[PDB]
Amino acid sequence: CPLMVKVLDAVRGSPAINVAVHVFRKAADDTWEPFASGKTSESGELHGLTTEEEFVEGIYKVEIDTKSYWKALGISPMHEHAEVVFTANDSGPRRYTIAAMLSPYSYSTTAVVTNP
Amino acid sequence: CPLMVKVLDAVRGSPAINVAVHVFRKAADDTWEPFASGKTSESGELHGLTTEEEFVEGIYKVEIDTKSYWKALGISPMHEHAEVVFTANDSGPRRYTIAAMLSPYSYSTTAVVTNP
Amino acid sequence: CPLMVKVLDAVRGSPAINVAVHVFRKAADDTWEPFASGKTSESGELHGLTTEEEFVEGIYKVEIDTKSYWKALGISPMHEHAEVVFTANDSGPRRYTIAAMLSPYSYSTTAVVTNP
Amino acid sequence: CPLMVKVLDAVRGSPAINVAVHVFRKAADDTWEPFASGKTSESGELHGLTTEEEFVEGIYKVEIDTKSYWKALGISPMHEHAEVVFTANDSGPRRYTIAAMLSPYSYSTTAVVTNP
Ligand SMILES: [Cl-]
Ligand SMILES: [Cl-]
Ligand SMILES: [Cl-]
Repeated sequence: CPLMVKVLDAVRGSPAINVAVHVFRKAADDTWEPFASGKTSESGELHGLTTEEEFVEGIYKVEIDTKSYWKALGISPMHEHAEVVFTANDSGPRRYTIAAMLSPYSYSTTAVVTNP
Repeated sequence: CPLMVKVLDAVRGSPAINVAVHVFRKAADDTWEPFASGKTSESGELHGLTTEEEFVEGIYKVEIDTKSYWKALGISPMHEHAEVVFTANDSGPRRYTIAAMLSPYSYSTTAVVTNP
Repeated sequence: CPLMVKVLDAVRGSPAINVAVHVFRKAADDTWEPFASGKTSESGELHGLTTEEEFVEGIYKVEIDTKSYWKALGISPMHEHAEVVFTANDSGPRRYTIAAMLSPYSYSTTAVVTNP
Repeated sequence: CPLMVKVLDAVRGSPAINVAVHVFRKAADDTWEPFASGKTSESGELHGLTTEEEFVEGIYKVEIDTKSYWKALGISPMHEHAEVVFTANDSGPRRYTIAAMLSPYSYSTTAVVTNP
């Protein structure tokens, strides 16, 4: 798992389950290329997005569909989505966890990078 | 003053000074239209971005150039920027403050909406 | 004004209004001695806790009664309070702003330190 | 485990390793009873603090010795230690992860609470 995304709900104190996540990589021409996507599990985790070979140095974007999440819980949110854009592997290979904590008016995101 | 941005550096314990901020509004196009921009002052605040007459209902994106801020201090941060996408004024006009807290591997962004 | 506290509610996108804040200073017997207290205003801000004369070097604790706040809004909170413990004035007098972002299962507290 | 603590470093974007963590439970004589302690692992995680049988309803404090952690990394921090205080098991038994992200001037803490 070179790349893992974790999503948490700060209103209920729970993993955010069945949240849609899209990942893109910036391509040579400044456009965003589709790279991976999925839905978070019961633990709020999305694994199996990429291989060590496919996950090269670059700029990556993680788009989180927060609005559908809230609406499915009966909340009409102010935040439309979250977009986290980061540089990877520029110092050589690392495992990355992109975590996001959601509220209807806020998010926080953290990156944890560890060396294999 | 309908839109303000306030930015704090949580690792150095200081306002984040001279940080570039861009604001976009979603067009019927579905395209992000440039709307306003400026730099944070010595207190980490950016006022005067827009006027009541220009800040109509819609979907807005605030992008804070955190990468340039950290690089100017010598630091290679994780993220290219901090951002928030929100719906504005859709139940009458409000004052919006976007509050951002920054570290090199994490950020939070919060929309604070008042009357007053 | 050497110590200020600013409190934001990240779930409702509002200042946290009428929240009790208590400040302690560690005494020479390692007990937390009561030092100052107040309630946040309509803007989420608490000014006037202490004077330059009374705010000497030491270790201080700021405790924000987040439990009573969430309870008043009909929200079950996790924490009894949000807190920061910091060393103050240990190399010259500074102005300290404690910035707290709140949600029912998450908080952040940041010491913002600035000069004369 | 009914209780896990995870500690992260926001400056380095890494788990915070060999961080001292003490857990207390508020007693009837409203003193803090020592309850458990340990040091975070290489993943920043501290497991095995308690058992289901011992982890009764109550008010708990998680104290994190952030000062010694920063000092070992050659930083003399303004933040002295974190004290995360919460009610546990008051809606019946749950599993708790208390996560904290550290800077020399700030911290952010989240609780994830799940029902097994
Ligand atoms: Cl981002
Ligand atoms: Cl904060
Ligand atoms: Cl606490």
